[PDB]
Formats: sequence, structure tokens, C-alpha cells
Amino acid sequence: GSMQAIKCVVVGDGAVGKTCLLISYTTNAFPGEYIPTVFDNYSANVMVDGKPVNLGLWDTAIADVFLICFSLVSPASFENVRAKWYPEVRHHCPNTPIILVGTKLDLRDDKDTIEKLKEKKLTPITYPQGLAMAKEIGAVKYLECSALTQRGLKTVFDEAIRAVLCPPPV
Ligand SMILES: Nc1nc2c(ncn2[C@@H]2O[C@H](COP(=O)(O)OP(=O)(O)O)[C@@H](O)[C@H]2O)c(=O)[nH]1
Ligand SMILES: [Mg+2]
Repeated sequence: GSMQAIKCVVVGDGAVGKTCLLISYTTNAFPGEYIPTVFDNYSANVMVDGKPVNLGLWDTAIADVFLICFSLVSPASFENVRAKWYPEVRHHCPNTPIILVGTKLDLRDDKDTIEKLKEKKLTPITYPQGLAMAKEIGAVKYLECSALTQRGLKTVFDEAIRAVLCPPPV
């Protein structure tokens, strides 16, 4: 083998968890240490639907697929999905698939994160809201994950890969 190379570019507001997402997926450990500007890309060889793939993951601060990320406990990062990130991706690339990724899923039911938001008059983003935002930006998929617990983490990348190996008919 022979593997297919796929380039995936990850974008989203500062502090939404892009770097921790990529490290947690590729090394299988959530980082408890500082991660320099040194590393701006990560890699993983993965089997998806019986196919060996080299997934190249670019951490931003000729993509085959974009991940646009917002934190499930930051309404401001969610609004920027449509106000900033969707337009910036589409200017450069009109057709490349976008996956919309809600991060920090472990906090969406967290009592103290819920309270903290509540005292600024805010609330976590819900699954239906996220799904509606994916439709609004024409994302091929909406996924939620925690880098910390790894809940939903593999699916993000499997679906980024499927987006490339299996484009829609129309
Ligand atoms: N609770 C929780 N915290 C997270 C998760 N992912 C990242 N964080 C935290 O969010 C903050 C920013 O993460 P980072 O990956 O540096 O965000 P970036 O600026 O988008 O690269 C850090 O303090 C991380 O520890 C997560 O899945 N759950
Ligand atoms: Mg980062």
C-alpha cells in the first residue's frame, strides 16, 4: 500500500479547541502541556470504509475538506461560523466540502459552564441549532465532539474523509 492522501484544513475562532482536537485525535491523548507554533500540522494514517488513507491536518490559528470549528459553549464562536469562517473558506474554495464541528461537547451539560453562561445571559449551542447552522453554510455534515473525553472525535475525521472519498451525485 498505497494510500490515498487527503488534506484537511481546520479553522475557527481562537480558543475553540482546534489544536487540542487535532492532538487528541492523532496522539490519542488530550494535551496537558503547552503546544508551540512549531507544530502547525499533524498526520494520521487511518482505515476508512476499508480504505487506507493518509490524513494531513492543518492547524491554522488545496484543502480537500475543511473543518469549521466553534465551541458548544461559546455563542460568539458559533455566530462567527457564518459571519467569518464560511465566507473565508468559500472565497478561496467555492466547492470544497465543509464539516461543521461543535467542540467541547463535555461542557454543554456541565453545570458550572451552564451557570457561567447564564450570568452573561447566554446558553450552550444545542444540537438542532448546530444542525441548522450546518444547513445555513452548506456543510455536508454537522458533528459534535470533545477532545478531552474523545466522545465523537473519531467520527469527525471519518466523516471528513468520507466527504472526500464519496462526493455527492448532486
Ligand atoms: N473542557 C474541554 N476543554 C477543551 C476541549 N478542547 C480544548 N479545550 C480547552 O480549550 C482551550 C483552548 O484549546 P486550544 O486547542 O488551544 O484552542 P485553539 O485556540 O482553537 O487551538 C484550552 O484551555 C483547552 O484545554 C474539550 O474538548 N473540552
Ligand atoms: Mg491552536
